[PDB]
Amino acid sequence: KVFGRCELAAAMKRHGLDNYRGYSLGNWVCAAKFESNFNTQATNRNTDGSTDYGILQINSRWWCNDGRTPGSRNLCNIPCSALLSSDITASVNCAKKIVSDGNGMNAWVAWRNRCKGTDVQAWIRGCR
Ligand SMILES: [Cl-]
Repeated sequence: KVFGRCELAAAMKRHGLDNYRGYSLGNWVCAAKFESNFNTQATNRNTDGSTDYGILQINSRWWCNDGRTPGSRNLCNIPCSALLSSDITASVNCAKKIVSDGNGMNAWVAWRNRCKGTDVQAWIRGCR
């Protein structure tokens, strides 16, 4: 599923991300835009052999099991395919664990380079 901007903002809010660990909703929408273009089915391979999955591009090195990342962990205790569902619950729950791990949203390189320090509220402006 390819979300619309305001549609995703609403789903993220219902699932508890607005000001989760101090990050307003616009931060999460901006992050999803540049990680996945709002597409739940986005995948991208990393040079180390891991893969990033879903609307927030969660990495199989640490967070989910895809059966093809040797020496990896599965800290969210899910198959990586669950992060590709049209239902974003698994992605959101795993993202909350990531953002609580000490580096905040700097765990997402696209957030650090394209969202951090910008007017991220613009990503939710106009939304009901
Ligand atoms: Cl933080």
